[PDB]
Amino acid sequence: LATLKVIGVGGGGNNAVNRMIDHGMNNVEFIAINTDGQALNLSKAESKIQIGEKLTRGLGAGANPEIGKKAAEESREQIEDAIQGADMVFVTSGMGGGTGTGAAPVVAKIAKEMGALTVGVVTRPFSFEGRKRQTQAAAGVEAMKAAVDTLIVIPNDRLLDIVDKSTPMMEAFKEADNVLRQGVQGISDLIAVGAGLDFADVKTIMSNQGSALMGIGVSSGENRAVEAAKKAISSPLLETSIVGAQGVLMNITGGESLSLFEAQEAADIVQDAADEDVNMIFGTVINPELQDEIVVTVIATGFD
Ligand SMILES: Nc1nc2c(ncn2[C@@H]2O[C@H](COP(=O)(O)OP(=O)(O)O)[C@@H](O)[C@H]2O)c(=O)[nH]1
Repeated sequence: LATLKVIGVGGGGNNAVNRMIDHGMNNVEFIAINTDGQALNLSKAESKIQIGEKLTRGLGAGANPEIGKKAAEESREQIEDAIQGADMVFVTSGMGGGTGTGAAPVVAKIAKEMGALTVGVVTRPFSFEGRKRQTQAAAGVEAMKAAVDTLIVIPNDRLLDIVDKSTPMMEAFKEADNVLRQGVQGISDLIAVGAGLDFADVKTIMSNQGSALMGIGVSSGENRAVEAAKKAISSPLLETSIVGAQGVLMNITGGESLSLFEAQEAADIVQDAADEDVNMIFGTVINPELQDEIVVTVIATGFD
């Protein structure tokens, strides 16, 4: 086994967790974290932790990371016992808020302290949200880098091209929750069901690496594997030059038709796009609910 815990920190972070529940992830345990008592109620997670009750009285962090920072420090023990037993902890949050920007780095440090492989999956706010949010988020990012083994950062502006253009600003973060689900699912599924690798290989590629890029490719057809890999390494989601990688993790999820030769033909594509001296590790995830559709996920770490 491997105990995989996903911890949502903040408003958007918890919205992502709900989205993961409704999507039907099962290899993972979900924790909700917020200084907002009301929004925490709306968490579909099995475990909810109110933080900083004596400091904020359950009313939200008012968009100041500093408040979120001590709120988590004040409730360290409750965080500590939630993270308990986890071989690996995902911290997912939106950067630029209060509870998220401030507390998530704390949640990450505690988890990494306890000896869990700690991966952060976060977003940069939209550009239109303003300079304050931007700066607050940049500080939020950097804080996380020092608190996690591996940080995945997804700018919301990079999703703006795949937003409908017929979308209210209320629904504007439904693509962020989606990618956050994919970010977590792509890795977690590799550990649980994946063949061809195992948890110890993932710890090697991911411990103390720093920033990581993620790319996803979906395809079906005669040479579906190659096309799916080709989409993943040319995905919009990353600043494209994965070539800087000193580590690559690959998830090829498919149906029962998915063969080894197909996997390899897709693994070769990714390897040719990265440094020749890259430590590549990849695995096969079987989802029988798929017939011909294949999903390739690459996480490039170790840079730089
Ligand atoms: N994934 C996701 N991100 C969000 C959502 N709402 C807001 N965000 C992003 O997260 C940032 C604010 O985080 P939020 O959770 O709302 O604030 P906090 O609870 O005080 O930490 C904003 O700048 C948004 O870019 C959401 O529902 N889902």
